[PDB]
Amino acid sequence: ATFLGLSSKQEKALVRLDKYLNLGEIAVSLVTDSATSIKVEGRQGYYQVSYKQPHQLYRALALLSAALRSGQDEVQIEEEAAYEDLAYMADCSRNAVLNLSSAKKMIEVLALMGYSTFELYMEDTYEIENQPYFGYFRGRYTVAELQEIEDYAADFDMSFVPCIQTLAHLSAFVKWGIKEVQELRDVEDILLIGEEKVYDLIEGMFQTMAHLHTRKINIGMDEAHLVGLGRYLIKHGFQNRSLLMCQHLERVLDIADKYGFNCQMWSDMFFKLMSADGQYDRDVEIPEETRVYLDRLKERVTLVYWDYYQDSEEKYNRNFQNHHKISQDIAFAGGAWKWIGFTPHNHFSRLVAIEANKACRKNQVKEVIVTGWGDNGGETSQFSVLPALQIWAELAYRNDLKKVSEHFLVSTGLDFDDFMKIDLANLLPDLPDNLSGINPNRYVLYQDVLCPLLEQHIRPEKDKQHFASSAQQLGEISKRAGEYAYIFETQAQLNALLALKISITSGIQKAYRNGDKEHLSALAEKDFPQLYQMVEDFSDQFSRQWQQENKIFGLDTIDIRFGGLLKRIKRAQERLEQFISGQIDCVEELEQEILPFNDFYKDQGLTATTANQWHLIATASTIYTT
Amino acid sequence: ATFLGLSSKQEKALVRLDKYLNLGEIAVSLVTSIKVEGRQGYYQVSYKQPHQLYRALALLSAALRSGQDEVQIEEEAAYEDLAYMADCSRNAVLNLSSAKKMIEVLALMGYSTFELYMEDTYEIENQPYFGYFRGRYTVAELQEIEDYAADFDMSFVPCIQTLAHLSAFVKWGIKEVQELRDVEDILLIGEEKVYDLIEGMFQTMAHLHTRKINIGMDEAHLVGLGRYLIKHGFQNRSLLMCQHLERVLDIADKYGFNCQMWSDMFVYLDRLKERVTLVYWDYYQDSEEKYNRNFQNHHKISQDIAFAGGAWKWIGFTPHNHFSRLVAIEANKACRKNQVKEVIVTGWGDNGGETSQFSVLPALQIWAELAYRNDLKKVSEHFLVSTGLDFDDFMKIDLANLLPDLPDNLSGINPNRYVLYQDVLCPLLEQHIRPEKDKQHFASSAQQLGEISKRAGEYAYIFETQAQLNALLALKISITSGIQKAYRNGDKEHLSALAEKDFPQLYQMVEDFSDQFSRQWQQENKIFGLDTIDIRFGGLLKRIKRAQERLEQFISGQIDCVEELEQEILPFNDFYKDQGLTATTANQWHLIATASTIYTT
Repeated sequence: ATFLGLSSKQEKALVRLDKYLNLGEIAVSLVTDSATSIKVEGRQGYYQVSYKQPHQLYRALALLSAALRSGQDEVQIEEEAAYEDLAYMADCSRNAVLNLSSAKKMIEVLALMGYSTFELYMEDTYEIENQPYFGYFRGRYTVAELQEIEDYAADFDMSFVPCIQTLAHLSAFVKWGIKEVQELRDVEDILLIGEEKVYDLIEGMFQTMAHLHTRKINIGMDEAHLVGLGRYLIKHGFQNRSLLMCQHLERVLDIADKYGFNCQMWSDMFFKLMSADGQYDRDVEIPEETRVYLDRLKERVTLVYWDYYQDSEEKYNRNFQNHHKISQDIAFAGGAWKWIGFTPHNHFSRLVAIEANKACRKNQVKEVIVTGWGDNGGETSQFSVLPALQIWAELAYRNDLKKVSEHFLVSTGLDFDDFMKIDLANLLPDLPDNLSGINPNRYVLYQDVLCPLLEQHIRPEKDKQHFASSAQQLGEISKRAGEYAYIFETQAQLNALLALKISITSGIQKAYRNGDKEHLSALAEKDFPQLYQMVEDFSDQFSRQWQQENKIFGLDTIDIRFGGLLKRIKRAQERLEQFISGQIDCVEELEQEILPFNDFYKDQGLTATTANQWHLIATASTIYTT
Repeated sequence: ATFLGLSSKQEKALVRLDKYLNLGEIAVSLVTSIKVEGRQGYYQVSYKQPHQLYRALALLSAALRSGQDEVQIEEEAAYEDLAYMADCSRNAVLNLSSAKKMIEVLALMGYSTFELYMEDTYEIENQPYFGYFRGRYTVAELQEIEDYAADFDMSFVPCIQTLAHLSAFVKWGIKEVQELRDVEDILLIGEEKVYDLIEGMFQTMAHLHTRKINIGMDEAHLVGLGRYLIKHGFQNRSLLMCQHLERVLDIADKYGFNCQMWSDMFVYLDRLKERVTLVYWDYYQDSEEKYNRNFQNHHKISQDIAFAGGAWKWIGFTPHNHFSRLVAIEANKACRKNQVKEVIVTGWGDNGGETSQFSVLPALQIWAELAYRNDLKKVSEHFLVSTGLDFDDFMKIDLANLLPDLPDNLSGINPNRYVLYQDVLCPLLEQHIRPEKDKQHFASSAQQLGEISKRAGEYAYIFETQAQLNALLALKISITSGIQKAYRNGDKEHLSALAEKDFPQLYQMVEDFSDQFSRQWQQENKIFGLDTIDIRFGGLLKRIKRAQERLEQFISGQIDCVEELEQEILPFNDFYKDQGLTATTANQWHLIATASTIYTT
């Protein structure tokens, strides 16, 4: 293609995106018109493109590419985005730290989808002068690495916004038994409000980020549940904790002002500290003294309402109404579900996005942040939720999903419906589709064999057959997934592994109860070696995926988890062999009645459940406690 | 031997103890706490308390084995009750066979009382999640253990928890469990369903004969600050403790129990103190005067104060009888000076129960000698009766903690555990390891323990575990420190040699150690809880493999650097920085093994 009206900056960006766009022998004219977010119009080899915000050039060009690729000659496209800013936030604090090559790839894809902003969530995973323990052995980013990521986003006229922590969610830092670290603590994962050494630390954080061009930052402050109740209480006695939050907020904003920064924060603590049962989804009455303090501070910070779960527009609406009693400046954070094990939930992400979009439009939201959390070890691929990201982009620009396939093809090179099958290890038959967090991908994998804590939540025949069928389907998809084949290979192997693991685990329970030693012997001699090899092979494929996407640091926890499971499979074989041979008269583990693991979904009546903490899936014994 | 003046119960006990006592062709007649007097194959023995018959016979046995014919021994014991408490809540639940063996040994040393510490490890009617998959004791099992103690006229005292230290119960995501919670590991004071649970605890224990019990109540640091705070506002937490204690004491009275409690969380108190014995617990102080100051403070509020000392077996795989001796000598002085009636020697198992249940027999003999004689002059002679082997040999079980040049008065220094579990590529404890000095010590210790194991009879298995552990630590230091050095000087040839020769050897030694440990565990404990140690060992194995793979990719030119090895290694902690020490204390597996997140969300 040839172009009129490009800058040298835009030429350079187009060279990098040519591999996605492949525009052919056409002529494209960029015009100045800023009437709508995007316009594309033409026929017979001549097309005119215009954009409102500079970054919007790259979605406009993706739309042209997609129309032409679909076989259209006449093109007439006009879009008006509902949101001034649309961001993706990757988690870099849950053990997986995105490597530079992968950040750059993500940035390119986001540019084509239409996102204005790339964000990284960093609790302790950046360097601070004279803080050697902050990020120690975690793969913390150097200033030079943050600048390289920022600058690459800036080449596409995209913003960069660090998401850090200035109160809680600092467990990886506060664990160090060094007096200069321990003096910074209140309780659990929370820093000590009012301690000058804590404000020294926080100013260090801003000194690091001041080396960037960006002056927009998310300062955190979510989920500080016991704030004011630890060393704070021992030093100062019991205080008004809503006021305490405001005091700390104002200290942090004054530091931010010194370095020229404008701030956003997670909103949940205001609601939790002022509601009678301590919950977020609550209409709260605010004490006048707190009212007055907040009213002053809401001029100087943007509150972010985060919600990844509700299935209806009105449920979001109630929360926006609650928030608007405090401030007009409310941003929204939705969820691209990739924090429930090894397998994402793009389907569920789609369901809630449709409803959250409706609410955000009804409540005049200017900014939406799509979050990509990695809870409890970062086990899901960094690229697992591309479909959910295209979904939010389509909702933001068109208010519908009618073109999601057409456009996705340009962003990834593969079919949207194929890619959605990445979810299969969570899509059990008959599950009601409005229930969140149902993650058998993870808990079927990590549960023990001798003492299977999740067994009452498994339908042995029904679920096994689903996993086996899903393995088949993913094997064929990976053949046509191109640069993404590796992530589909990972899911194909996981599904095959889960099928065999159910077959063996459930077979043992049945055979032991019936006294069928012949069956137990068949399992021990043939099926156990097969399961063990399939686990080792899965560990190898997963390490492949991890090292493609992430820094090496953090892989160590997954090695511990997989190594433990392997040693437990060997134990199960050994115990059964001793029972079959008569060396022991019973297997006490197999004589225990298995109970429901939890009752979270008892009253929705279903068999599967949510279980998302490895150390609680893997054993009923103590493991981290004294 | 021939016995006169014994009850049928006592005759059955002598029959069971002949294998320890070996009294041979003599007559013993039952006529101060203990007296033995006779000569020429006839001896008279007497006791104050029935259980003291068994120590008296041990004293006679030792006198005879030393070559005496005429024997004249008198002892006056300083303490009315002397107890040993084994931990059954840290993953290792003592099995019935081992409980019986331990009771026999305790009887011969002079202990009046056997105790088991059970947070969630017993059954309660209609509480299916309480001890679920933990190896909880049935009522029948507890009755059998108590009964075996009663055969030697020893008491049984369960040590339970009625406030905190219930982490393994409260983790269950079930409405009927979660509604019992305040915060962290603490039950909700003031909740009727919590008092329903506590009454269930007493209904179980009332199936026993004993009516003495330790109700716990230690280390509830955030009590009143969780769900309690939301429901009630901010209250006087001293007063909350009193309120909870009164409810528990009322339940105990209904079933006829007398209570003890740990004293650490401490008009109201003054009426409650009449109804409960306070236990001052201290495992650490190196001078009599430090204990005395604490007794004095305790005497401000009550004169009914028991003392709990420590037999150090909660710092990994290897105990510290040497340190236990140093502190027992001083504690004994203070307990006598302060007129204490009851001493409990505690045998905790912090963070997984990795140390043998029989690891601290020397510490237990030491406390018995101090209680009966006020000195250690006969420790070896009496220990030989109790165990069949030499006291100085058994004390070498400590070796994986006795690094050269360590000051003897500093507690918890546990390189047995943290040299084992630290990573190879990312060795978090490396700055606390002296690579030649410590390595030589571990190698020498493995050889010493190999020889001792050959003459340890029925305890050989526990010395074999320690011999393998010490040998493993020597090699692991050689490789781990060798990798740091060779990566630094760019010596790929040396990295090749380690990868091809030393790494396979290290992996085999860990597998073999896991096998030996498992034999030990199954001899002593129920099967439940071994799973956590399989998880820890398996994780180490997988990290040894990763280290070999990463080095091989560097040696073969596949990767240009190994980022792990480029990180400056910092001190792990500063606990003993003021003492100028290189070694330290590190007693949490999950913090030793990785700098990554592993239990947090």
